[PDB]
Amino acid sequence: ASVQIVYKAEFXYK
Amino acid sequence: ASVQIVYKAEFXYK
Repeated sequence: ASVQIVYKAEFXYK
Repeated sequence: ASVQIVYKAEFXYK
């Protein structure tokens, strides 16, 4: 598990 | 359709 960051615009650990 | 970029570490239009 680790930090996840997404860009979709939308822009955010699992 | 939108550009999608993910960072989780590794880093990639739908």
